[PDB]
Amino acid sequence: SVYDAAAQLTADVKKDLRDSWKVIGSDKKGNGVALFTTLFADNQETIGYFKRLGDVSQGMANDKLRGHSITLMYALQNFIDQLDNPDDLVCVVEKFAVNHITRKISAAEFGKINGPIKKVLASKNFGDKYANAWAKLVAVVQAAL
Amino acid sequence: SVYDAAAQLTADVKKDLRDSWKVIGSDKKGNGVALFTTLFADNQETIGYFKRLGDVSQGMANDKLRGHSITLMYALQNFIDQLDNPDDLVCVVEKFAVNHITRKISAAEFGKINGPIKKVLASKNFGDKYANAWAKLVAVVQAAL
Ligand code: HEM
Ligand code: HEM
Repeated sequence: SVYDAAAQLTADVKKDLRDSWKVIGSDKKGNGVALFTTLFADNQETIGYFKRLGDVSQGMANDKLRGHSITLMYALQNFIDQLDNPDDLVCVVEKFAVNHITRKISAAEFGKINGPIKKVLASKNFGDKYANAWAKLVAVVQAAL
Repeated sequence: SVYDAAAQLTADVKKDLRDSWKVIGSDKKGNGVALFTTLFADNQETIGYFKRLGDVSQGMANDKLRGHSITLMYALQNFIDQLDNPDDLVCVVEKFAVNHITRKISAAEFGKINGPIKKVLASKNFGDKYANAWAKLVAVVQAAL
């Protein structure tokens, strides 16, 4: 359950999420676009869900892709800001899941974002410890799908 | 059309938006719920779009309503952060409009949020000067609906 998954966010996991977000969230446009372009590069099968975005290979030059990428980063900002209160984190995650459930995005499908997150983290000198912390946060969302 | 509306965001307007957001955005849960519940209080008919939230009369205690209210504030955070780059502001506004267009929310309907914003600003001692600046930001979104 989402309530059980949220309880897995221990003290050090929360701390590692904040420390890495301080850097990653500093450039939402740049890191947001890097995150999603990596998703399409490593998992081309997911491109089908983004027909509305057009030619995603254009990257930053694609206004729709840039708009989506910047916006995605504010969902992550929301999650990080709610780490202090489990009740608020859960209600924001459930709210976030609504549209993804309607698009038939499964937990397994959503989990494909872990790879891209690990790579972006590594590009900023944040290793496995941080990738694992982020996988824990992603797992809270997966529990809601 | 959206670019034209964005042109109304003059230097002075952006300054008032940033200055008032420094306060309003410091308590996203509190002010987001105040904003949302005021919308329902002044325009009861808007509740028709929120059947999924359940018993909205519960206010803050309603987890779904609270989740939506907090999340709403990050869309505004996004807009405020993109004020200095029209190209980015426009793409984030158009991205934001997609789901609202699908919900058949007209520009006129969306404009009903102006009253609630004026009241929330006033509760923090921000006068008409600030309410007018916010109405101009809302107008950018209206141009995309
Ligand atoms: C860290 C992970 C992710 C975050 C933070 C995220 C965030 C968002 C946000 C904020 C929106 C806009 C609001 C909405 O329409 O729900 C959105 C839209 C969307 N997301 Fe997610 N998402 C993530 C991963 C994914 C994945 C892995 C898929 C599918 C494989 C997915 C598919 C979609 C689609 C198709 C849209 C609509 C795009 C459009 O037409 O503009 N998302 N997502
Ligand atoms: C400045 C004001 C507003 C902001 C910043 C805002 C923001 C948001 C955000 C970020 C979402 C989640 C993503 C999505 O599904 O699109 C959302 C959902 C929604 N918004 Fe807007 N919105 C605003 C005003 C309105 C108004 C005036 C209406 C209708 C009278 C409206 C109706 C909806 C509905 C029905 C949902 C889905 C709620 C749910 O089932 O969870 N929004 N809005």
